[PDB]
Amino acid sequence: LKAWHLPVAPFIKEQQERLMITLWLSGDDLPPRVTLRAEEDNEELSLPMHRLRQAPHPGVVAWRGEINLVNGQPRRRYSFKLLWADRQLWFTPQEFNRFPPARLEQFAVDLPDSGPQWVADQVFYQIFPDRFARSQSAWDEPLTAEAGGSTFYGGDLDGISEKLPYLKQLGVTALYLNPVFVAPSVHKYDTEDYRRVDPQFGGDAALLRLRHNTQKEGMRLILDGVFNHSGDSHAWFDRHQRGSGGACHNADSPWRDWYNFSPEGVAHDWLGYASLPKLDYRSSTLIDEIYGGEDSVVRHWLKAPWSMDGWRLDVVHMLGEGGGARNNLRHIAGITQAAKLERPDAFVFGEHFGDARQWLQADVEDSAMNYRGFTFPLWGFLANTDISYDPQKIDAQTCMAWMDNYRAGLSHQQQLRMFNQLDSHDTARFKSLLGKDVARLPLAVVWLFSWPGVPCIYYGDEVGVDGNNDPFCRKPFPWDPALQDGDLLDLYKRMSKLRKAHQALRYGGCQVIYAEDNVVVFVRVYKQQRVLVAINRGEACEVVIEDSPLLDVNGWQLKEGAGALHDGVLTLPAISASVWFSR
Amino acid sequence: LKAWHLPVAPFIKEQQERLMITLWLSGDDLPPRVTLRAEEDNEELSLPMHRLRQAPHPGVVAWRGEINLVNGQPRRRYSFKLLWADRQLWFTPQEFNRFPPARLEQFAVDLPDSGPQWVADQVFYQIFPDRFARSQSAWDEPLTAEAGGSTFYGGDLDGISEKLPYLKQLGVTALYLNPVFVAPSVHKYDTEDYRRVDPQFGGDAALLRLRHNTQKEGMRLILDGVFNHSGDSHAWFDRHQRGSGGACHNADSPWRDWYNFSPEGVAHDWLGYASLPKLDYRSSTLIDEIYGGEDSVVRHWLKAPWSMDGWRLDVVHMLGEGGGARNNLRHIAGITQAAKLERPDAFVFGEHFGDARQWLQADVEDSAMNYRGFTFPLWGFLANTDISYDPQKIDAQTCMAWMDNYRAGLSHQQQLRMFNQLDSHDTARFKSLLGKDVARLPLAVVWLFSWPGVPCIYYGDEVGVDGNNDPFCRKPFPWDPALQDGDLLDLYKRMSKLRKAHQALRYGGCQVIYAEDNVVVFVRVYKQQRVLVAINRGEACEVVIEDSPLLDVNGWQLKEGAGALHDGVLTLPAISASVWFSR
Ligand SMILES: OC[C@H]1O[C@H](O)[C@H](O)[C@@H](O)[C@@H]1O
Ligand SMILES: OC[C@H]1O[C@H](O)[C@H](O)[C@@H](O)[C@@H]1O
Repeated sequence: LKAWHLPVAPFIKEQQERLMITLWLSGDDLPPRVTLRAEEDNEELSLPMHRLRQAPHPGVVAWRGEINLVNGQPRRRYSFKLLWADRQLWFTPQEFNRFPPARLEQFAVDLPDSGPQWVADQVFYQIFPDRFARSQSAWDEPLTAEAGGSTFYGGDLDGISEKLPYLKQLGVTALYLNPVFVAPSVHKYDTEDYRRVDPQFGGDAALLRLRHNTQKEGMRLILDGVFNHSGDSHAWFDRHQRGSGGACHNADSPWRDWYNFSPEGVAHDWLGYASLPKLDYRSSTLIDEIYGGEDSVVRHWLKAPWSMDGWRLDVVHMLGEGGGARNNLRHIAGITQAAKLERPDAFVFGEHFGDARQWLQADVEDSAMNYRGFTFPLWGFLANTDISYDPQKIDAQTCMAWMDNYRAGLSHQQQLRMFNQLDSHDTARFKSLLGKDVARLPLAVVWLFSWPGVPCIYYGDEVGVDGNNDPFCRKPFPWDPALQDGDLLDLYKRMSKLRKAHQALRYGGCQVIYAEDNVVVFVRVYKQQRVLVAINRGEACEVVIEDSPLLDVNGWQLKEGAGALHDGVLTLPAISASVWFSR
Repeated sequence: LKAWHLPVAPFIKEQQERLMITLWLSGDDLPPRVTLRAEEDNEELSLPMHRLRQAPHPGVVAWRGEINLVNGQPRRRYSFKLLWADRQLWFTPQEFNRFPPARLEQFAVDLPDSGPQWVADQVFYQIFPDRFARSQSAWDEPLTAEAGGSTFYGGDLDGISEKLPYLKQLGVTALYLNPVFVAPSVHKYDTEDYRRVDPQFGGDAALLRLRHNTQKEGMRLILDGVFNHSGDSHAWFDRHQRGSGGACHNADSPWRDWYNFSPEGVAHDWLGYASLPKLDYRSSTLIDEIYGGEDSVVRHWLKAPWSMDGWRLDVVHMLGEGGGARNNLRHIAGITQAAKLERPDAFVFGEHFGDARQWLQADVEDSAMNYRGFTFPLWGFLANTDISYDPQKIDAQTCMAWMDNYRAGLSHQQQLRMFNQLDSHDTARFKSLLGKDVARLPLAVVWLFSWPGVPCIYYGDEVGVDGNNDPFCRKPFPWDPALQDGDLLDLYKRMSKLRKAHQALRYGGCQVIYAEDNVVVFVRVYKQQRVLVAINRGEACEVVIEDSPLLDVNGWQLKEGAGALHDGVLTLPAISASVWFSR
């Protein structure tokens, strides 16, 4: 018995106030009835399906049902209940299930979709401001472990402005900046003033120019939002009594209850770092200052003249009351809600090194840095390591069971805006993590642009910057092309063009077709278009692709890599990734 | 490779401000390191484990780690990360995992536990008031389909009071009553007045007496709370203009915005029943009336003189704003929070025919009617049917994968207070659902008292009342012992005594030991005590129980059923359930 469904055309179609759902089956003992299990206002519904007269593909029986759209919440969850005379079988995002699927692991489509619909059309680039580019108004000194992280190399926002032509050439359409607000460090997560841009990066005037220049170049701009904790030099806290009524040293301070102090008097902070005291969101004035008020920090940078496109929320998972994460979900929801009040299409996403599904499944934020659903699966399958740099021996089966299990908790629209990257300012460079297997790096780059989600390049990844974890992953960008991997740069350029060109790489469903040992093969699917991606992490090999109605096309045009598809046989060279378009 | 862990002593121990966690392993290629993955304030933690010198059981290596308890939220989630030189393996509530488990499917223990700790010590009994017993101040007429459901047979609350000796003999310690407030129907979910008890059931005076009599007999009392919708005869709505300013027929009504009326003017209601208009929780006055105010309905019946022990929340999953379930989780949380303000140990649980995990995993309620986690697994494995009375062919493997998958989303303390029952006033009688397989009924009864959770008898189940779905599952209770299955009655009596006697049936962990085809075997585990339960749904058979360190005891004393355990061989008669205690 076989089944196919993806939460996208040609399988679904909105028509008047109805969502038409289509399921494909094939086999010797086909169920005489199929129930479409849908949900309206959390109530499970048994909607009957009827067999269509016309076979969509050779040997394929199609069933159709309908979800009434006038009632219910925007997120439409559903799955398929196959019924024989004596038994039942569920069809789900994770294949067949002998017992009912989790409600939160069904197929799901957001109709109406109130999310930030521009995110799926973007190529993102993350910039650590000090290490990217100096404006026109020493840079090669090697980063050390003692000093690296306290050393300013002097990049600024005008430097970013001046490099916009390079970033457009690369294919970038959106910037995510690390913290830019006034703060004593080079990274600036120890916020001193949420209202002013640090002069070291060019101050307010330079961020105004960057907003203008990105606007003019059609590029989005996201700022790093640090609200779990403040800096210990902030006027609110003020470790060093640079002011009169700080919270650290005055019981009568207007902000004494914006922090939690123990019975002994030690402030609660972030993972033991005393320069990052944690903000106590029990206090209703702190709530008004961060997101509740009309000119709260969250809304301030989203209205004119700043008009930023959204927020990356630092340490999103620990923000809360009383020195810990109590009432975290409510407060992240409040931040996101405040952001959308100011700008309805604001993109709000959270830093989640761990499992973000509970946050995303309650819709408290649009998206997450997809470390669990994308990054660490690739670290393990490709680089034999993981978040703790513990050894990892997982094959294609396991890698794709993992990636597909995570996605299953997410609607199609949520999947398309997940923030996928290979590394960041808080990890070792992926190129370094590969060690002797560095030839696998182009495979990751292709995967990054073809897996559902929006891709984000970590600055310098594209020209082959390497290095170990913080501080060594914050190397200065090498603008000397003699220090640049130009072949790798071109791969990023070509992939962003493939993604810009083909709707299925931005809007399409995703079906893993083959996942065994060293080879992953999946197809993106949108209307009549198909994009096939074959990844081979090991020696050269041949693989048989079973006749599949998802691949029933006029023909295949190879677009990247040296793989070859003929009569259902994929010939894959050693350590390769290939992409085909259907013609 | 083998592993054992249950979220209970002897595997965990609280000591000063530390939670000691112990893992057992056994095999030829044991990991040289084990990391205890724990979580503090949603931040994943790598806590190292150390090998204990003393083997807890033959051939078993024990690892130990610690969770610091002074920081973090009460719910302590954790799992085990086994590390070799080249690879890792996760150990979880659902056995071994090759990729990381879901955060919300780890082991979990609530320390401190602020839940209603009395629930785990209870045996519940659900009474449909009209059909249970008439007070001392016709009953055999068969229920029909035309009239049944509009016919009053005349049971009342004094009848319940008068039958308390019978219920104590049965082993009952807690009552769950169906709606008792003023309303025109026999079932009374069409609430007319939340402040008064319907005279047909004996009025306010009779519920006062029942509260006194249950108090005096050491019994808990839960009322049915109907807050998703009101009755259409309520003064707030008032379909029939029995008052001056109802919402249905007055745009200026003080409660016009407590309901949602379409552009055409049709009120939103429950699943198309016009006598149950849905309450619009966008309105801040409705919120104050139901749970926000000091004398809101939710708190009213929890303080003196009523002092009820909690609330069963009808249609908990659809309550919300705007005619649907928008902001449902916030409002259920508000109801529960209001209840605990009035009585800190109030038991609040929701009617969930579907998957309740998102509600329970956000702690918006203490528990749920465990239809998904308990009832429907038994309907399928034992009676070949399911919630829709669709055929079901699942074996022991599938049945236990299903039951253990659901539990995995729940902490140990949550599992112990899940509201388990075999049927209710909204289902066919389980005895009828068995059809020709009615000999399996005693198996379900044993299972109901030995699976983690609090058991709830549906009135009359214990003497063999049968019947089909609503209205035929609301037969009058047969007080004529000639119409009573006395053998079945005695089984309930003995099981409640086993549960009252043995801590592991109330507080213990649960490990499925064998689940193949027709046989399920599991053990409840608490400190040094063990309760072994073997269920055989088919013909008589013998089953080998592998040597297991969970079963390494002084000896086994058979307590119920005719099964026999000797030298690791279970001899199980056809269609039987057996229970042993460790001595
Ligand atoms: O938010 C974390 C930031 O501060 C931390 O202390 C790290 O050491 C630093 O590298 C990082 O930029
Ligand atoms: O809440 C549901 C109640 O009303 C429904 O209309 C049913 O028909 C009735 O049997 C039940 O008691």
